Amino acid sequence: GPAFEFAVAMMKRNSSTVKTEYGEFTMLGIYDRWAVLPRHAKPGPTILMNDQEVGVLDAKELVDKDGTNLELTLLKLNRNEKFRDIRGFLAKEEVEVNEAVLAINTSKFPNMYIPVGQVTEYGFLNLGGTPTKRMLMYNFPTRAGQCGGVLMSTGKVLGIHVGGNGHQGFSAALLKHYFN
Ligand SMILES: *[C@@H](CC(C)=O)[C@H](C[C@@H]1CCNC1=O)NC(=O)[C@H](CC(C)C)NC(=O)[C@H](CNC(=O)C(C)(C)C)NC(=O)OCc1ccccc1
Repeated sequence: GPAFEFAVAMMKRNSSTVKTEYGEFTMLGIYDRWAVLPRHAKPGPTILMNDQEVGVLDAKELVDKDGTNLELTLLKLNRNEKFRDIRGFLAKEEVEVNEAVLAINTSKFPNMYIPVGQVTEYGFLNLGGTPTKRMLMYNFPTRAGQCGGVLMSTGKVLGIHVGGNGHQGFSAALLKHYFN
C-alpha cells in the first residue's frame, strides 16, 4: 500500500510517455532536463514526449568500468521546464526490498501498477544475448511494452524495467552516481 501510494505520486510528478522509432516507453525525468530510458529504446535526435516532439541534446548509453552493458540510456532534453529533482530517491548501490511496485505509463498500459513483491540483486545476466550487469530481479509475469516501467518501494526508486521472461522480470538498477 505505501509503495503504491509513493509510486502513484512519483509517476504523476516525474514520469511521461515517450515514443522513439523503436517503440513507446515509460520515461522517468530525474533532474534538470536529464531523463532515463531502457537502452533498447534507442532515442534518436528527437523523441515524442507526451505526443510532442522534443529534441535530444545528448544521450549516454551506460556501461561499467569494464564496458559491460547496464541497459540504460541517459538523455538530456531540449526543453525549458525542469524535472523535479528526484536524485535523493536514488540509492548509491543496488537496493533489495521485500515489497516493490512496478509502474508503467504508456498508451498500451495507461497508469498501471504491478505488485512485484521481493526484489533481489540479481547482478549478471545474459540479457537478450548481451552480458549485462546490475540487474534487479522480481517474480512476476511481465510483458513486452513494460520496459521503461519504474521499479519502486516506499521512498525508493530502485530501477527501470528492461527485460524478462516466463515469470521473472529484471530492472537495471538506477544509481545515484549515474547523475553525478
Ligand atoms: C521491454 C522492451 C519492449 C520492446 O517492449 C521488454 C520486456 C520483456 C518482454 C518479455 N517479458 C518482459 O518483461 N524487453 C525485451 O523484450 C528485452 C530486450 C533487450 C535487453 C533489448 N529482452 C528480454 O526481456 C529478455 C532477455 N533474455 C532473458 O531474460 C533470459 C531469461 C533468456 C536470459 N528476453 C526476451 O526478450 O525473450 C528472449 C529473447 C528474445 C530475443 C533475443 C534474446 C532473448
